[PDB]
Amino acid sequence: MRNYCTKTFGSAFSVTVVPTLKDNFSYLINDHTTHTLAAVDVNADYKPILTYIEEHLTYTFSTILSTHKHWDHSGGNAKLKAELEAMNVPVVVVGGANDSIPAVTKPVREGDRVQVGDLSVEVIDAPCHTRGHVLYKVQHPQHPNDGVALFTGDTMFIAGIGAFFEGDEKDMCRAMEKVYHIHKGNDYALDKVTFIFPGHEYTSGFMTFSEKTFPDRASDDLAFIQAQRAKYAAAVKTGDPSVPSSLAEEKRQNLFLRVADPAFVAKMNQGNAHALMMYLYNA
Ligand SMILES: [Zn+2]
Ligand SMILES: [Zn+2]
Repeated sequence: MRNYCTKTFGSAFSVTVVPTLKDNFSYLINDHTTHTLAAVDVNADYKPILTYIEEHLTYTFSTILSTHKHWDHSGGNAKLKAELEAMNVPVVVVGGANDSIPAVTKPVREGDRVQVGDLSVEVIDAPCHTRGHVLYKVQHPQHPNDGVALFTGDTMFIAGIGAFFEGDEKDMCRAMEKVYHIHKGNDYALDKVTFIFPGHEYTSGFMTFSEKTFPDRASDDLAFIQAQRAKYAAAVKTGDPSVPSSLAEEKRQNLFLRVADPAFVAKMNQGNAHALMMYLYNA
């Protein structure tokens, strides 16, 4: 009952949301300018990626990117790569250097970039959920205003964050600060065209959390959270993914991300940012 959907960035590229396993998302990046394809977070249930390519889409399927080592995000790397070299390739497997990701051929660290066709894929270190978790920031260098796809794995969900399996609240605060300030260089102009593609369909539960926990009942952010919650629920009701949200939206509806805003930390009145993250996590 879970549907695909496609978010498109101008004429430059698109990202297809591919529901996999029970509540996972894998993604297919498609560079329109070179017809180059890349897959993100390929697990044991990878055939739906292939099914999508052979209904909807000569193309070059060059890259697999894994946000983190967990099997529901890396368990299809070796198998899809094999497929893939047999039908074409050279297939590059990108993963965080410190996560020892299955089948990785391009270990990456903060600031690294890899190309997918003409698209740039910039790497952000976000250790917490796993010690080597990364985020992938994807855009077209020649079409920067067409927007950005941000693959956040299990670090950040819509209105949520991942469990701290291999780290702590300080790690998560640091990750939220990195995400919050991605576009500081352009005075956050690109926030509204930066789209968040996370690891799982956990939106419902987190949006209920945001609605209950938002501290300021006089703000229209509450009305916004309520409207967004209903919108995501309706999507999920028809089988549509709740994802993506924009970074502009997350800055309103995601209380964990808002820990990166000193004014919000003050408003919550639960101590400093670390204390606040702990409160929200616990909570
Ligand atoms: Zn995980
Ligand atoms: Zn996961």
